[PDB]
Amino acid sequence: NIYQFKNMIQCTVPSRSWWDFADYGCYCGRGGSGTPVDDLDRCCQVHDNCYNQAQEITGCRPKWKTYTYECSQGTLTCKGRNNACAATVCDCDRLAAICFAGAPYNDNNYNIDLKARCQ
Ligand SMILES: [Ca+2]
Repeated sequence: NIYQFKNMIQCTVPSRSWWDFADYGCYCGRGGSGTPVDDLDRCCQVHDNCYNQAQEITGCRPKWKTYTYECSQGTLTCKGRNNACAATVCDCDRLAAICFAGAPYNDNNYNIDLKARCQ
């Protein structure tokens, strides 16, 4: 679920408030269209697409599904007790968190005008 995703981000990117990823480019947070603005935005586009795939699983709701994961000593892991839905969502989140940690963050791409620039 989103709370756990937030914690993953805190796990992998301690040097930034998670809010910094909540409104970035065309895909980071609200927004699911247009040409990705940069590498970080591409991370979010992949995450968006990943959730769309997971929602094809019967009764699978990515924003709300609680999964089993662990964040310790610099390592993010999705546990083996997850059902198909939980495993899929946990992996979408994990890969995105890892993606965020390696992508440059450009302040000029925060809170851009989605209606005008993401067509
Ligand atoms: Ca999005």
